[PDB]
Amino acid sequence: HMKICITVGHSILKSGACTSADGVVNEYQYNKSLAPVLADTFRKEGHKVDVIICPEKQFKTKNEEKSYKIPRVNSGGYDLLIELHLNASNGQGKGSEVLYYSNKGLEYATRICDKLGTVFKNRGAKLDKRLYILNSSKPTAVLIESFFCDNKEDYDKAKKLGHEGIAKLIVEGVLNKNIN
Ligand SMILES: [Zn+2]
Repeated sequence: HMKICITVGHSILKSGACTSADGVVNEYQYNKSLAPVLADTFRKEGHKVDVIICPEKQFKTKNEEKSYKIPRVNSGGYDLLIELHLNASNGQGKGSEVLYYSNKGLEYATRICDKLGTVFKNRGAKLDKRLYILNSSKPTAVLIESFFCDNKEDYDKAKKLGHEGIAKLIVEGVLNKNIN
């Protein structure tokens, strides 16, 4: 029914430096693992999905993440873009949060937040027009901050749910239905 693009946030630079947040779990690595599970969960409901992950040990700087992602996002004729992130603060911040650009994006964001909110703290959908992944993407886009990578309790919940458990909540939210 929908053609969906899933980008994984951040990358591993040529230096070996990872550009993501890092805490009790590495953000990039977690989302590299989640992305294909999320895609398959969408696919089970009949949607088509492309997963976009930056090449590893190719980029000189983080600036190449935009240059890599944007043309591919914009050449695929997608109905929806989702970029997967994990949040971070000082260890005390926790919960789920979805960033959006438009009123259409807000609809998706709120439902995703409510679904994740069944397990994590619902921090709410938040408008951010400054992010390139949102302001330079043709399709409606949302940036999902599923939980905090520097909060033990959040990550313990995630490992309890599993990738499939997190995926199901995101998919139910985006699709506005119950999968069970
Ligand atoms: Zn991130």
